[PDB]
Amino acid sequence: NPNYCFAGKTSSISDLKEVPRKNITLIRGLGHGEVYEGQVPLQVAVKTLPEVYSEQDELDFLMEALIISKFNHQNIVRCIGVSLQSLPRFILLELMAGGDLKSFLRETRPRPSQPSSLAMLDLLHVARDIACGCQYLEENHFIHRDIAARNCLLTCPGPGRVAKIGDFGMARDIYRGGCAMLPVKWMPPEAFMEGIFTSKTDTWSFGVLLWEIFSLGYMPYPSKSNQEVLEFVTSGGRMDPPKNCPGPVYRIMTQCWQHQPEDRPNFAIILERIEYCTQDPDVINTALPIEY
Ligand SMILES: C[C@@H](Oc1cc(-c2cnn(C3CCNCC3)c2)cnc1N)c1c(Cl)ccc(F)c1Cl
Repeated sequence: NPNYCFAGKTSSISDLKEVPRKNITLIRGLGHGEVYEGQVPLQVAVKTLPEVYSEQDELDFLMEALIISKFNHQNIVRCIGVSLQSLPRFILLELMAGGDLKSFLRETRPRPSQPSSLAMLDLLHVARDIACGCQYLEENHFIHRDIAARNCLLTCPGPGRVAKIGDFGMARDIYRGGCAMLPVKWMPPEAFMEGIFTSKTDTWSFGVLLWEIFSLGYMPYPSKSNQEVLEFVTSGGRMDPPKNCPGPVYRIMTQCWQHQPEDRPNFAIILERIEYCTQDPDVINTALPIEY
């Protein structure tokens, strides 16, 4: 079985915690590979590998398990273990009842009925949570390559929610796809032009995630296609502030999108700037838009 290296240690599939299949019960689908709520009782999310998939898909599936299993940080989803000795293969993950961040933002947008569903501080806390996860990845020399709202999860819907990075499929592929599937709208110029990835790649992507968060779940670069975005960004074009976005928050975005990677902040600096935003009453007392 293939090996994987993280921090100072090397690992293989034999190192994955095998959970006996008989101890695992599926409860319900969680919007689908497919994903289920399961019990081991320990409440888990079950990621399945379709049996009709290929040997390569098999290897990618296991590699993702290895990757997540080796992280240890509060803002990265935990891997409970795996069930690889029976078909279909399972990966067992921390159950994140709040679901993915993009869906959460879109479904929890403040309304005339629920105008106080979300406030600016909630959004800043989500941003801080994911930045803390990104800082951990940066300091351990791991490049995610696809930081985006769709790949972040929430522990729960309500106020105590914690956001975590949940999906590592892109980093898995590169570790061992088509052009139209590349997340170009989250990528800096040196990434989509030269295939160069560094931690400053993730900084750029985080800026786009910030826009996703403060837009309350809009697709980046409204009305633009991938190729149009490629030309737009290469020429110096950047997104406008989301509706009602505080200047200090938009400033973090535009720093994340500096053309030269050396001019973009690392995640320690991003975290400091997010923290300052949470301290500023003029920022956190800003009302979010209410869609009618
Ligand atoms: C693989 C899958 O895992 C989970 C999905 C979910 C999930 C998705 N949707 N929901 C809904 C369940 C019903 N209540 C609203 C959320 C829960 C929770 N925890 C997980 N570990 C997943 C998905 Cl489906 C999407 C993005 C991710 F980053 C990840 Cl890691």
